Amino acid sequence: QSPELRKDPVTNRWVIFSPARAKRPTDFPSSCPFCIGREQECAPELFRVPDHDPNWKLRVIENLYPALSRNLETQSTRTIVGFGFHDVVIESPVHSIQLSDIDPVGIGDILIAYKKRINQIAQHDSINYIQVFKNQGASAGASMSHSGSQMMALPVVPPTVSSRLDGTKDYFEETGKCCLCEAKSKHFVIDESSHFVSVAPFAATYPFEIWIIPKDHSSHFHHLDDVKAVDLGGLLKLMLQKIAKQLNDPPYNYMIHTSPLKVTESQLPYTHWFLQIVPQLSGVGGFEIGTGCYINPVFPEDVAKVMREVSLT
Amino acid sequence: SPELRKDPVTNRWVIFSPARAKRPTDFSCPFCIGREQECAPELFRVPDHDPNWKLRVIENLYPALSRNLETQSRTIVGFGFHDVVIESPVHSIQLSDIDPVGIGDILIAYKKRINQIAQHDSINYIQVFKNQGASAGASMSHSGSQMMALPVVPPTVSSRLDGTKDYFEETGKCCLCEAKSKHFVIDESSHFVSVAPFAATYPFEIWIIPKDHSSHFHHLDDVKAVDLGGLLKLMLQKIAKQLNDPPYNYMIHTSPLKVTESQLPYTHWFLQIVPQLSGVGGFEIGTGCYINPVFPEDVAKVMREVSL
Ligand SMILES: Nc1ncnc2c1ncn2[C@@H]1O[C@H](COP(=O)(O)OP(=O)(O)O[C@H]2O[C@H](CO)[C@@H](O)[C@H](O)[C@H]2O)[C@@H](O)[C@H]1O
Ligand SMILES: Nc1ncnc2c1ncn2[C@@H]1O[C@H](COP(=O)(O)OP(=O)(O)O[C@H]2O[C@H](CO)[C@@H](O)[C@H](O)[C@H]2O)[C@@H](O)[C@H]1O
Ligand SMILES: [Cl-]
Ligand SMILES: [Cl-]
Ligand SMILES: [Zn+2]
Ligand SMILES: [Zn+2]
Ligand SMILES: [Zn+2]
Ligand SMILES: [Zn+2]
Repeated sequence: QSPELRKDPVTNRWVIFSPARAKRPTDFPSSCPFCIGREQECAPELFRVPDHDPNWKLRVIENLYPALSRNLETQSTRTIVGFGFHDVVIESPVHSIQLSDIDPVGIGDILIAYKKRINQIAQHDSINYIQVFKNQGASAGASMSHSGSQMMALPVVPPTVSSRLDGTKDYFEETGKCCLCEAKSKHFVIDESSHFVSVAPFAATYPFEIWIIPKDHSSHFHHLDDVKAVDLGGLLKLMLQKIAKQLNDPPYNYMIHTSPLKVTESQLPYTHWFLQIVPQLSGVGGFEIGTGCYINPVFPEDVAKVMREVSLT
Repeated sequence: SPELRKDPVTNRWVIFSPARAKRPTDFSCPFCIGREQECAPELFRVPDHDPNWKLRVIENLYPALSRNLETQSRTIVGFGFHDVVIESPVHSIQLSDIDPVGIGDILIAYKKRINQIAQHDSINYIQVFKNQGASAGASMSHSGSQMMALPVVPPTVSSRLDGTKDYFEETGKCCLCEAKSKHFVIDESSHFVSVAPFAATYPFEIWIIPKDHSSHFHHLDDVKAVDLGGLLKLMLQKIAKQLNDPPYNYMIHTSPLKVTESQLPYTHWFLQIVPQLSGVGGFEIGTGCYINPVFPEDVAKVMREVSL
């Protein structure tokens, strides 16, 4: 098909769609420290679920090799000290269980644990943005094969958030509308649950990228409630299981995109959180490193069609 | 001990964190001489119209953007030029093995192609880049680089214009004119200086920066082409020795084709070299903020001491 450039407020950048790219030739542990019974081999615990239960289903712990130091906080008040929080979420007691294998309720409990930790961190005025994310598979950057995700509290609003705030503001000012409240008309619907919808994003950065989006206008992920957590957990699991089947269990990353902690009232109407899932299908080269512009070999129209047709029976 | 650093050129914070490097882990061809019929249409060669060619610039067979959608121009048509620069008649030679003169010819080719392209009002920015090695993204094992001409100025060019502008407004200075006092000098030639950038995105990243204030790469002349050739050869060879011949990417950062007069005083082209040492995860995809396990102070001391 013919190449196209697409833009979206959320990314606030163009992406190249070009399927002819896919047609080019080319010349080229049963336990771990995260496993139950081995807690003393981990950096300190923040909490577990159930609370203080020796028979835990998840734990939220400090990252033992953290990118940022929680002990540089008061100094945090072209260079700034490397203060922040880096935590790990152990999603299973069993090494061989993956996130998508967990049932909706349990996935919901992991989501509520994200929520609890965000709320702890947000008591610090030094923190401006909290990034939750998950790596599964070596080529998606994973170093622990055990099923886990991570949280990184930042003293600064990072560039995707600045970009999204600018793009979503411009769209609100031109149309009066939150672009994500209009996800069903602006993007390609795959599946829908009671409170969330998953779409293939119109101006998708990566092939088979998927966004899961609250249908209600909701600025902060941390505003998630128990009922919405189980509903999101089922939709997240479905999207992961449909990805696993259709694309032959590739590695993936997922990333919650949420509100800055100090979001202003005037930002609220066009600030709407979402969950981004990127199956790891290939790397980038010099074009992308040079420009910050990506090349996508699959149109989201085709992703949605295919992903709608996926049968998990 | 971890730290955040910013630079007007990236216009973004990067996180330096050396502890991160301690964590454990559980884990012939169609471009060769005479096979030109197996290639997309030639744009030119060097020497010009010589059957005994040294380099060729040709159309990309599987283009990201179509050179045939020009009149047609949340959506725009996928118009642009996607060109391949074949760097050798021979398959086993890699760019860094070429002599400074021959590397300069490649750099002069880039400039000639740039200037062909700048005759198109439809075009706003041209990205010259190279991939060497499968993990840096290569599909053709033959030595080659690429040119992507875009109808719009892309995110890093916008960030750079913004960040270099703010710095110029704050200081009256062009920040890359201050390279020797802002970054960590590794090597220097008659007209270029190579550095480990202060707020480098990637471990072992190196910039090659004209010492004269020069907004466009394509203003390169024959003398500077050879001078740059040798400094680029030198950095590529130092990387291969120090770092056990890793894959790499390099990227020319240059000015938009329609750069305004008032943007000139703070607009300064440079060549970025990124040895391919690590991948990203969800933090970088989520935020667009990177994590760099090696301070540029440390890269520069190591690279100064490499002997070939
Ligand atoms: N005993 C222990 N107790 C507590 N924590 C322990 C531990 N042993 C190991 N850890 C931590 O566990 C984490 C596991 O994380 P992942 O496997 O998701 O990817 P990682 O963060 O290594 O790297 C990927 O994700 C990061 C974040 O995006 C990228 O920067 C990087 O390039 C990519 O490879 C590591 O951060 C590690 O420090
Ligand atoms: N017979 C022929 N005639 C003309 N051209 C031919 C040809 N046969 C192959 N080609 C082209 O030659 C190029 C070889 O380029 P590279 O090895 O630098 O990486 P490639 O562009 O494949 O992908 C890497 O670079 C891009 C851009 O940075 C990333 O998007 C991508 O993920 C990464 O793998 C390809 O672009 C291909 O289209
Ligand atoms: Cl939140
Ligand atoms: Cl140029
Ligand atoms: Zn384990
Ligand atoms: Zn909304
Ligand atoms: Zn060859
Ligand atoms: Zn300058």
